[PDB]
Amino acid sequence: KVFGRCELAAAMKRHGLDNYRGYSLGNWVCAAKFESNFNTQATNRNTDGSTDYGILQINSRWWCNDGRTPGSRNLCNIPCSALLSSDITASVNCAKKIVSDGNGMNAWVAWRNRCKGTDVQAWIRGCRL
Repeated sequence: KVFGRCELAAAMKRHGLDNYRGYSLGNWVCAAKFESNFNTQATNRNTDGSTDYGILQINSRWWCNDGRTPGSRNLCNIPCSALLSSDITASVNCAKKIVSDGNGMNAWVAWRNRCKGTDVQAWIRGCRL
């Protein structure tokens, strides 16, 4: 499924994101743009087996299992694939352990480089939320 910025935004609302662990919605929406492109299908393999699924690039060495990444410890106890379907439940409910485990949204190489410290509100602007 590609979400729309605005439509993304409400979505993730809809779901507990906003504030959650004290990230702003915005944090979440620019995050999830630059990581995924609004597109929940998008998959991403790095060099160590490992791959990266869904709007919010969860990896498969710790968060979800996908049947080819051997290091795997299947910390949100969900298969990869779940990740990519055109409802965020997953992800977001998966996202929720990554973002509370220690590192915040820094655990996301992209927020950090492109969203951390910018005015992430300008994501949500124009949104009915």
